Amino acid sequence: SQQFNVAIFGATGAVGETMLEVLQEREFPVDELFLLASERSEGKTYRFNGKTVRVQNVEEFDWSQVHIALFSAGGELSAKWAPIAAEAGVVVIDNTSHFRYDYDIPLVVPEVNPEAIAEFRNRNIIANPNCSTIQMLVALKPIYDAVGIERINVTTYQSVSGAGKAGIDELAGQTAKLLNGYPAETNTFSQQIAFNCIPQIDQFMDNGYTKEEMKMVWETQKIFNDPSIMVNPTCVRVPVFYGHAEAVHVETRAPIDAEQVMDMLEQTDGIELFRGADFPTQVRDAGGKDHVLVGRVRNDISHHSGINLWVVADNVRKGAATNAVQIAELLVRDYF
Amino acid sequence: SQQFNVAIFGATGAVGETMLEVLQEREFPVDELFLLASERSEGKTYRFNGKTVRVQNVEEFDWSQVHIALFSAGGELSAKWAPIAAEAGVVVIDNTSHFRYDYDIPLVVPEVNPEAIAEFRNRNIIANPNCSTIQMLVALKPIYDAVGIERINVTTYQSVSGAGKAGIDELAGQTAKLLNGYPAETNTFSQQIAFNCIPQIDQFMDNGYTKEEMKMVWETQKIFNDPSIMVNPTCVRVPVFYGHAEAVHVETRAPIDAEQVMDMLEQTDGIELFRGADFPTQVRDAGGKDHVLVGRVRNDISHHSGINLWVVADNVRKGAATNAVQIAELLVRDYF
Repeated sequence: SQQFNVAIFGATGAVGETMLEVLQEREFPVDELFLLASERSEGKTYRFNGKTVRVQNVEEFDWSQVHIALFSAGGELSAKWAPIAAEAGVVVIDNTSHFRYDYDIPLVVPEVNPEAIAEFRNRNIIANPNCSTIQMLVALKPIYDAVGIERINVTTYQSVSGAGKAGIDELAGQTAKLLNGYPAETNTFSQQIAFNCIPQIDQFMDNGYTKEEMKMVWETQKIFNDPSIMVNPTCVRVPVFYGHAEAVHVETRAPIDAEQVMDMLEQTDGIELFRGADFPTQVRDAGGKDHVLVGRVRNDISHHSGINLWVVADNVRKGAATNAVQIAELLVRDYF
Repeated sequence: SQQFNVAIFGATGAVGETMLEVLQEREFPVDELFLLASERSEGKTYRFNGKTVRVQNVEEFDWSQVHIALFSAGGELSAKWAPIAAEAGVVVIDNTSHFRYDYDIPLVVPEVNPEAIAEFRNRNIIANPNCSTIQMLVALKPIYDAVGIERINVTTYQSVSGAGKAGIDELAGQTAKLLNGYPAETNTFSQQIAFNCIPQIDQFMDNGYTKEEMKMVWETQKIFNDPSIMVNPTCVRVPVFYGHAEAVHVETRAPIDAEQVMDMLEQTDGIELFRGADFPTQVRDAGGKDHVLVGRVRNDISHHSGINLWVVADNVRKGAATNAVQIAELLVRDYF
């Protein structure tokens, strides 16, 4: 019956809005909820547990009112405001990339490295990993534990909702213009997205990979705490609204059969396994779900010790909001 | 200036219509062109080299009128009609999967194994390979010749046109209905395709891979004439109309840098290499092209001798009709 004051910073964004919904759905022990944003968003209303909560300016907010803050207002605002909330004694769970690679801040997937949460005392900050990494690592954890992983080839099928509402509107807007004869203009993306696949998520790096691809690499090795897992991504934007899917081709360190992995995955909490000719898809199975979906599990015929799988999740939920709320749950349970 | 009589069986399908256009565009030495189909689709006319050509019933066709036949009417009709055309002295180039794995029938990519065409004399039949395989092998051939290839990881981004006009109608259909509030009806694919990705093309095999996936394995091995090249595909249907893309992660037998592979490909005819922050996509670069497009060429950071690339082509053109017309060119040049 111990209750906590909770702030959500970025309350008017898809993830901030979903964090509220997930807090409500998972019946988090909240005494008071504060909703924070910039000045323009100030005065907007949302319902939490039956009561209207008003969005207030972060500039005017007294951080001492709060035990835990869930941040999802973009990297700039997290860099600016997280140290301030943390200085005030608030534990920040940060859904941006900003603190992920900072040497002493933990990067947590609760199904994977929940021990790392203990390192919240270093800076009063816990980093929430990238959506693609979260879902891949949840699916691969059982395999990693049983037999180890030497190398991951992964290609992604990423929805436009990763580029926020500017991406969603570009998809829906381009698609209507094209269908009704009008030309489609590009702004959020460098090429047309409607009825197209763009093999670029974020800017390029010196090595040919993009930042999104480089994030799956670095965040994987940090989270598994293993600088010897090799990760080889190609990240692609696809004309899908919500959910990300991944084709994962892994090389294990010891041999294991698809039947064993399927049994493990089925027994692991947070994983829904689809067998045989059934498999999850973004539109059909992923939308609105808090867990990770897998199918197409099979032995790699090209390698002595390989496993192939197909991984799907809702990138706004498990890929962000829900992962953060799950960190919060374990934080209050074991540290408060 | 020697001219040949050419038949197209399956003249009213997208590939058969494209075969006609390609024969014209490439100025193939045709004397008479015959267009063949069923009884239902007949009396229809097409323009070819400024002449009007009438579609006739295959059942009533005298095959002795023709030197070469291009087949794209489906596997069942090829099994029926190809042996008939062959016994009459016609050389059949078959764009179906039916004959591709017959030991006595050559499976040909003219950029890759042009010498196999000689095997046409076994049964008067040459097989045209799968579209996804064609574009992959054109891209990998120069790498294969330089340093060899031990293993390929590939995942595909495959357009609905791979499923004929039924697939196109289903995509254009569902997309319209959903943007106007009506539910999606799935009549063709195993799941909704509009705004979705489906990690299944063709029937599931007992090893867990789909037939499309096994084609990429077996046809690659046959065409490179190498049972030791390991191929690991995941084939995914995407909400795109024309062109196939592939994310290709190859392991070479000797180290090679991305700078050398890029130089080779750019110097290879039939390949358009995209450097830097430029890359080909389906909608923007693939549609209407007869060649293979590649970008994102970069060293694989996860492996000592790995190269990653992005490969795109028009599946109806270089992935079908164009490849078939290129076989026919070498056939008349070197064997007639």
